[PDB]
Amino acid sequence: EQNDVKLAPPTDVRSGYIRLVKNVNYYIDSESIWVDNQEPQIVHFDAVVNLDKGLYVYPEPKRYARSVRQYKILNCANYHLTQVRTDFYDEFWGQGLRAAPKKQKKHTLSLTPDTTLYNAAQIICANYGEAFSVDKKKLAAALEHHH
Ligand SMILES: [Cl-]
Repeated sequence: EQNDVKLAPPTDVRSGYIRLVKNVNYYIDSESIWVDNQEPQIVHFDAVVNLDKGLYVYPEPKRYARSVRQYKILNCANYHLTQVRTDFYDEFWGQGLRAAPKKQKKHTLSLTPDTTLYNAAQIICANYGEAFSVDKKKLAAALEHHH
């Protein structure tokens, strides 16, 4: 029975992180974006959640996470998004000491016009489609201008 810690997730955005959804502390880590030259159209990236409350997910019963890092793979051909791994971090922005549930299950899904990340994914793939590389500066401005 741990007490419930309320956090002050920073409203200031750390450089390199791009807000994915309007007024939500959910970001794409721009340094994570990668596409293999043998599998074009498949974008690998990490999404990062800054928490409002601490998550007690460490061996040490009193330590809590402040953020979540989710490794994902977006297929711009079919708009299938695969969730590969979820890790918990004790600092904001998916940094610091990590804790993870052991041996995790990958899970794919199809982004429909009524899906959450459909808007973001559409912006990511459109940006990627112009050069078969992501322009991080254009992506930030695209996601910012949409919001
Ligand atoms: Cl910064």
